[PDB]
Amino acid sequence: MLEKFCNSTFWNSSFLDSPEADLPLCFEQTVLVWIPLGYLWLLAPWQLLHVYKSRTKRSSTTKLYLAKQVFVGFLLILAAIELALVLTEDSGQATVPAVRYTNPSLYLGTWLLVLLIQYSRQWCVQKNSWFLSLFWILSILCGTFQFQTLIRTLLQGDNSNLAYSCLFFISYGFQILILIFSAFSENNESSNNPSSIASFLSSITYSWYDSIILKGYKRPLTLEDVWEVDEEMKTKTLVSKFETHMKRELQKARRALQRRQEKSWLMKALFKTFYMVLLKSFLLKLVNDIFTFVSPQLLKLLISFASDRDTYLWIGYLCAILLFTAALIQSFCLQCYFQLCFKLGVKVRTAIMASVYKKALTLSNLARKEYTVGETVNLMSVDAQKLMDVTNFMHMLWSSVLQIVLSIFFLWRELGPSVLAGVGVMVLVIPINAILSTKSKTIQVKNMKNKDKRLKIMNEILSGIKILKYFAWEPSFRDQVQNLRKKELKNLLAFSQLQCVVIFVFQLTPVLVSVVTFSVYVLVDSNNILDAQKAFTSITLFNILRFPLSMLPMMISSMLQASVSTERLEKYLGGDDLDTSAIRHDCNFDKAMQFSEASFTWEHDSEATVRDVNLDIMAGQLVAVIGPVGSGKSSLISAMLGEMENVHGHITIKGTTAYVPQQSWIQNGTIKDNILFGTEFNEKRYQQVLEACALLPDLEMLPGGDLAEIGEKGINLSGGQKQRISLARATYQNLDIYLLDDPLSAVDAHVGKHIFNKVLGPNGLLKGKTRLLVTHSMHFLPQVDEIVVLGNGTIVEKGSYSALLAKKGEFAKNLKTFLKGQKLIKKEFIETGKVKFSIYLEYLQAIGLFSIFFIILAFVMNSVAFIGSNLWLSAWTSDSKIFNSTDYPASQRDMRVGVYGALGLAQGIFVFIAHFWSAFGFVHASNILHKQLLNNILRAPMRFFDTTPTGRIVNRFAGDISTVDDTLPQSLRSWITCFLGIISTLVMICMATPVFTIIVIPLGIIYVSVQMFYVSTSRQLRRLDSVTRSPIYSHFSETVSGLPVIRAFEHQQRFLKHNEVRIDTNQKCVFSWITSNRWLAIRLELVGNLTVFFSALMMVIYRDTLSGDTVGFVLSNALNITQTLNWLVRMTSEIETNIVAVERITEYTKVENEAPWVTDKRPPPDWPSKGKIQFNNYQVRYRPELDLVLRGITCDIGSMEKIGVVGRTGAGKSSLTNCLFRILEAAGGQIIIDGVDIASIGLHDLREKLTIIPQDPILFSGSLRMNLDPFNNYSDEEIWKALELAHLKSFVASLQLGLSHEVTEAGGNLSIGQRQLLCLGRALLRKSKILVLDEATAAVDLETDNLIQTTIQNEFAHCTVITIAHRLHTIMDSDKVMVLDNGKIIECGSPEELLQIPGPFYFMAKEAGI
Ligand SMILES: Nc1ncnc2c1ncn2[C@@H]1O[C@H](COP(=O)(O)OP(=O)(O)OP(=O)(O)O)[C@@H](O)[C@H]1O
Ligand SMILES: Nc1ncnc2c1ncn2[C@@H]1O[C@H](COP(=O)(O)OP(=O)(O)O)[C@@H](O)[C@H]1O
Ligand SMILES: [Mg+2]
Repeated sequence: MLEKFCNSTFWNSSFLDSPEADLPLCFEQTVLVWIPLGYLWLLAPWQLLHVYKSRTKRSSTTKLYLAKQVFVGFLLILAAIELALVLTEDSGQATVPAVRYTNPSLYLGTWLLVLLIQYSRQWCVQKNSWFLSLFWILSILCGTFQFQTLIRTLLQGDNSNLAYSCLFFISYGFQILILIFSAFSENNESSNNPSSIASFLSSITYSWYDSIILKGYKRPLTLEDVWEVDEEMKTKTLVSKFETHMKRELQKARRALQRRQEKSWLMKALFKTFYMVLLKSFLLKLVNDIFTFVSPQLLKLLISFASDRDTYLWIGYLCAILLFTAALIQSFCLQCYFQLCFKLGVKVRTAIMASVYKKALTLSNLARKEYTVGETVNLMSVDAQKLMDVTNFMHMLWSSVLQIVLSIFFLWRELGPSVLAGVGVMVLVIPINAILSTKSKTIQVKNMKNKDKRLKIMNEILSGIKILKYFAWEPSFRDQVQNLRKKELKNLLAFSQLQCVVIFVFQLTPVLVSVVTFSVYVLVDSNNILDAQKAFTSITLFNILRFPLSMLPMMISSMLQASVSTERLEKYLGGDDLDTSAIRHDCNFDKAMQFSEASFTWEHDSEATVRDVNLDIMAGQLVAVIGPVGSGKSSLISAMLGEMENVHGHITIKGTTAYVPQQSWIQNGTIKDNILFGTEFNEKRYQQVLEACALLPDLEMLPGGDLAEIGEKGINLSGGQKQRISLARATYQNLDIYLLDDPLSAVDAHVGKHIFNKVLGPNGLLKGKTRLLVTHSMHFLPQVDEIVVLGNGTIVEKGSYSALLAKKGEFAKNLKTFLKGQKLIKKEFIETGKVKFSIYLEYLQAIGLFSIFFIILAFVMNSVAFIGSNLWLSAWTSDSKIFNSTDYPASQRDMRVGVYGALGLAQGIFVFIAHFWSAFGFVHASNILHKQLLNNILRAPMRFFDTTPTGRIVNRFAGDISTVDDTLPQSLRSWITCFLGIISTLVMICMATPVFTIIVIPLGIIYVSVQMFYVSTSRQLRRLDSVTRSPIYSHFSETVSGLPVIRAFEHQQRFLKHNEVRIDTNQKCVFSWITSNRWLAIRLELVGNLTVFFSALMMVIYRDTLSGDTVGFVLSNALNITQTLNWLVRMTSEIETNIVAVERITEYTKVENEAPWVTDKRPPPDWPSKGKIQFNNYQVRYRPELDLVLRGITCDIGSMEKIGVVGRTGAGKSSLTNCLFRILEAAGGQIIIDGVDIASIGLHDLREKLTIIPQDPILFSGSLRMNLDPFNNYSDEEIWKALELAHLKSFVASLQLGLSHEVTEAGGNLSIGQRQLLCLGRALLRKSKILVLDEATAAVDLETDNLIQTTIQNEFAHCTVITIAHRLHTIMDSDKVMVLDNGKIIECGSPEELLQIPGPFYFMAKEAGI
């Protein structure tokens, strides 16, 4: 076409048929100089404009940058002179073909652009992008063909082409130099991470990750030695991006449901929000797949060259290079694809793991009755994680099937219509695989549903634990948690067995089709025999389809888990949120709040707890609502906050709100943080609140004073202390409306007077702010501006103090009845060196040592079958040479195929059995870990719980113990299979050759060397993964713990930031993991392809003698052992990582323990008979690193002596009771009860004969029956008697589903008043001779307090009672009274005597008001 262009031809095929074959010279300067050149022009404007569109800040002129420009500049002048040389020496009479014109001119106009693109590239963040960098490689490789041909003409004989030839070398020569300066070097001061700053050629070999790995080897990594993830995927960006799509999809589904009602969206949302990252991988999968069939063909071209002799070295060496470059690009394309999916995996496990938290804030109370802090954790940890694993294998759906057909395509060359039956079995898998899937999903959904029921009934155990220690309920809860565990393993095992059948069928399809296809070929059309060449020629790679079908069986397994996990996220994120419509949050209102005939019900179909409410409060007032227990006080406050759901009414409020919940909620951290609540610190106001609210005395004894770390849910403080913090927090915030729901019940009388006048009084801090109040004590009624007596959700009366008492009624009689050591939580201790081998042995011991032997036996006894199969082919391929077409019989040689078929099945069964003992072996093993950890974490001393947040423990039961169930058991199977793959392959070679197997020796070291170099960097990026995951659950529980407080101050936006930051601290340590895994594949596969290429060259250089099948035997095996070793160094680093999970689970199995529950010494059956209690200078210390909280207490209590104790807040009143139950060890002294030592006997020989009513009411989810008797050892008839005494029958009777009611977490259903009475109900059942009362009247009215008091002094006449109290009203009745301060008992005697003598009790008496 262009022969005239150069006075030559395109390509004379005669040239390429010679041994010393050369590409045509004109050909090169026509297309080989166009292909790279068309690259720039055809694409440069896009890149050139692309960067300028996103113009960034100016660029610092780097030292290296000029080197790039000047060298390219040389290419401009270099190409320039030759153009002049064309016209300077060949312009007159010299025939000048167009090539002499275009060759420099096009380059001259091209290199000029290179300057600009290389210049404009400065302003971009990435200094050496893919575009320019690929040009050099695409040019140098293409330009290489020119280099060689110039040598040939030049070397064989000098010519006149030095004018252009010599110059060309320099032009090409710099290109090599430019690449090194350009494609590799990277440097800049920005972004605090190489991830975004690395030359393209160095960003596909992950050379920029060398820094982390080298750090790991020299020392253990740390949370500060990993770079924060790039802004492309930062939780803030993801949530904002994902949400806008989720909202639209949710609406469409929401409007969709309207159609069905009057008579399935999540997976859509995720796809619609990740267009590119899915599409980009897809187009990057086909390229990988294409190169999957380039390599095998190249091997065939090599064998043909090897077997043949007349072939030229030209086709020989050239094939070897392509065997390297073709595979080399495959590694870059593949790994560049995996790291493009896992990113999508860790990028969808943050949208879900963040959206789940967000929805937790806005879920209506109705929905939260279903989910819990426990269930949502499972949704956050396991379900989200299972939704990240699918992305790894998400693309096998169509990639595999495409490979199958393409593999079939090659095989249909040999076979015609016979293969129709062959595909018949391959399609007979589809319905078999379908039925199992259906029977596999229904068994999966049961597992998750039963996994939640475990955490829910166990998260509550951790939250309320002191109860479990007080009453010996560990056996009961220890006996029903496993009962839920068994209900799961019975299901996980079944789901594991089904994974054996699916695995079995796929490992049997390839061999089954082989047998059937041959039979049909003989059945119908036997006119041709194929000369037995079907043995290996048609089956040389017929089994290549195994790898496709070897990754699938576990792939489908993952998709069922994802298909089920994503079904729950839908149910969660779809939960209806609370409605603020009924609460008209106006801004300009004459009054403060308007109740316009409102009526609110807790749940949809129920009687409203607020009925016909109609009330108005002026812009400044002090309203003090009052009434009987369970009358709607707290609900009315919650109604305004929007928690309740309105029916037939509306509410209006002007301004903001402040809330003080009845059940005080305290965050974790310093006191300052709790009071500040995130607002700017102001010293001036801070001192006012601390002084105004009686906190200074409380700050004295706390170790660190102000900065004294407070324990989750306020373990340190107790009652009065907690309430002061809650009250101060609202006062400091300085809002408009204050809603105080019983804020000062816990505190004593003297403090309460101080609190009211200074803080809430008419001249207090809240002088002008409106302030609703809910008081159970009639003390402050005279000072109230208005009162609202409400009973059963109705305003029975409403008037000022004087106005109400004027009318004779309940209120009139209501009054008449009245008249450094500061740090607790410590950082997780992460093992540094390496997983001690004792951990592996422990896990292996859990598995049956009988089973492991058989499991290994089956696999090794499997591989032998695999060895025989291939060995059979070798003994079968030789048949053709000895026999002939006519001499080969059929009746006697059908055994050859028969053996292969039967032998093929033997391998299929043999692996199936191995996978089966695995299920029993592993499931049982996972059972003995949980049964040990749970049986030990229920015996740790209270000390362990106080310091360790609930986040740590709950994590080891969802995040980790799940790994031992799903991931670790699977990996331990792959490793065994790979290892026996190595042994099988080595035996094959060993038989073939005596001592040439020694090739393994160098290769083994090269692989073992790198593996040992990399494990110590992936292991330390897995402990960090599970060590920075604990705070997520810790914080999440803290949020849901007290929700109403947050929504009262509208501080939601700040809380999002925390969880939005904690996740970013956990992504940083998991994204850096997957990259740390890709870096292994590249810098390992490169060693693989290099080994094959080195063998390939070695083969050709000795082609003269070495020849025959040996070339195929060595290349095929050299390309096989290098595969498994690659597939065995990754797996052996996968068990070495995942086994970290077992290390953490084993960590808590070895924590300290309390004294044995039951010891050899058994107290006499009727040990507690009288009630003697003797204290002998007892000393107590909460933690070893603290001073004696109780200092040398000595006292005695007579039999049946009604005894009470009084003292200042935090004077050991509560601690003294915690000593009887041996919750703390005897630091000094001793105690004897009924003449029996307490430290001598076991804990459960004691705590079953003592009763205590903790100040805090803790309840467990489920029916009231369990919360009153979890042992289930008590009849129902006696329960009613027990409840009746506690004056709780009336409320229970009203509940239609009374006895078998349902109780949410921590008794959310029941008011704090009812919880205390119910918690007192437990005490009635035991009827033990000893009964401790701990502020049981804090959350009860006076009349009800008398009623319960009446029983305790009437129906309990044969049991010593130690009543700890703050109010004195219920202490004069006690026979004796004790006064203790600073852990020192002061007074002891009857109330009358202490009053006669002036002293500490006397002033307490006078100040008490009596
Ligand atoms: N979160 C809840 N879910 C369902 N029912 C609830 C809830 N909170 C309270 N109730 C029901 O409302 C009634 C209690 O009313 P409310 O919670 O307003 O009492 P309260 O002011 O806390 O009482 P008290 O003064 O006795 O402490 C009882 O029927 C209780 O079962
Ligand atoms: N979880 C805890 N860990 C360590 N010390 C505690 C804890 N709880 C309370 N204390 C100590 O108890 C003392 C006050 O006694 P306390 O238990 O508050 O009696 P009461 O609760 O009846 O007021 C404080 O000095 C405090 O240091
Ligand atoms: Mg209440």
